[PDB]
Amino acid sequence: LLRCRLPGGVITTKQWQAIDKFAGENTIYGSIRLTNRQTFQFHGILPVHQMLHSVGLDALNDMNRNVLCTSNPYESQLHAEAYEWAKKISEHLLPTYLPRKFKTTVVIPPQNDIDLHANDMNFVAIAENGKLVGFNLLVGGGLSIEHGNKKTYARTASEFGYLPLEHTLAVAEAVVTTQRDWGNRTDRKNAKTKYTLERVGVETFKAEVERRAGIKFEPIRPYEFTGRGDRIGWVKGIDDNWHLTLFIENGRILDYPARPLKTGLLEIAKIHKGDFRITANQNLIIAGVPESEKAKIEKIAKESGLMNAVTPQRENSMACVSFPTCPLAMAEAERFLPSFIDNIDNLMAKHGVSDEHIVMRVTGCPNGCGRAMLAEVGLVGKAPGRYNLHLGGNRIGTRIPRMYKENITEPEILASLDELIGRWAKEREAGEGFGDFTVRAGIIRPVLDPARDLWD
Ligand code: SRM
Ligand code: SF4
Ligand SMILES: [K+]
Repeated sequence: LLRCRLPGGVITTKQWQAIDKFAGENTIYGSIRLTNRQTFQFHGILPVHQMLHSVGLDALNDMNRNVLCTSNPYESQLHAEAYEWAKKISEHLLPTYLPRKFKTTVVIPPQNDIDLHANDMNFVAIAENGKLVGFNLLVGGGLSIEHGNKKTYARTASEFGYLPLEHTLAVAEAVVTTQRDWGNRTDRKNAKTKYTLERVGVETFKAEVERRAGIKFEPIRPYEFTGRGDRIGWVKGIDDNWHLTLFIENGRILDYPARPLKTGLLEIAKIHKGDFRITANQNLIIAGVPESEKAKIEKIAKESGLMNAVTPQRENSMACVSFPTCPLAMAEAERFLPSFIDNIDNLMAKHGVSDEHIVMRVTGCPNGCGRAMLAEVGLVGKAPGRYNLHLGGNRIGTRIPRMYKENITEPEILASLDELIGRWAKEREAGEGFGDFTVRAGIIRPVLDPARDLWD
């Protein structure tokens, strides 16, 4: 169980070659697993740190987790600055004992690929003339719950206000320390920032942060999100550069018969001029490809099976690791997803909505690593082959889905979705997402204030 610290998911080809060798020669599984926090994991290590240190990498007493940063912004020029900040915040937070783990992100609107609402502290980038001027601060998200425990809940992050770029580190430090001091001491299931906020009140927490940071928050600056998915395929970057995002099912990199994904990426790493970017959706970006090099890269990716076409549905689906390695797993997630989506693909076709997508996620237990508590349709593992079915989130990930059915099997889940997708296909307004539709049509009540109305 080794996971590397890699702010913003940026990894060089020199580092990639080193981790590729290790994975193949020194682990039981022989795979590289991309995580939804923009980093990677080895499974079944039979020296790991010596290998990491040799290529300038380190593995994380420390309660901090990998700092995320939007991987492929529409305004491509903004990535460099945003990434510099994610790296500075990461280094700033490097070892104070936090009550529970603390998660941070740097977001570039209109993309919410990093799923800000699942994190403790989020810096939403505000730019003026292609340059960052400051950040809107949102605090308090977290998705972990305990089955049947109405004292636990998934919570979205709350807006605090805007801060100029110069106050970033002082503000980051103030949020961390306030949480460290005010976090619950008796209980660990109630130590997370989301619980502290609900206990003391957002304004109380905000006031202490301003006091500690020595600033006063300005009113929030306008921002909107349009989606959370990756931009699969080729997109034009800045200058004569291009970015190729490869869809990797479950982020599982291994050589399969007829699809040598691992060898393919190694061959690309050997000729690639730039670096790679691991996304929050468990995919990989071959970044900074000069136009002249496009054909060489695509040839390898094509031959290796890395560019095999899948439906928009599959591109917007996700699952956590779960079995066989997770010791806390209740139901299959990663190993269940491929065939489950084969079934969903058929239902979408049956109803004439094959070009559409529903943000669908499977998490193996309520800890919520697969981020099902921010999905339009979320499945939460309860027992072998059984899940709680949640409905009602939205495409952008700003609403928690309420439990619709409890402890049901795949056939029961499919039967319910066949009916609902059928209704959505016929009764939806123009451009209306599935989650919003279930709420509008009265199929499920929305969750308007999680700490108080998540549980029926
Ligand atoms: C690999 C990954 C899932 C994936 O398929 O991508 C994952 C895998 C594990 N997570 Fe996580 N978590 C992953 C993202 C998250 C997320 C989502 C996110 O951060 O974007 C969450 C939900 C958001 C949240 O924290 O509220 C999440 C909430 C947890 C929790 C519940 C924490 C809590 O506040 O209660 C645990 C259990 C714990 O810490 O006690 C945990 C525990 C674990 C462990 C380490 C199990 C353990 O403690 O022994 C899992 C290892 C499985 C394995 O064999 O590899 N993981 N986990 C993600 C690794 C990210 C990373 O590089 O750090
Ligand atoms: S949600 Fe549960 S089963 Fe899935 S990786 Fe996290 S801890 Fe393991
Ligand atoms: K993926």
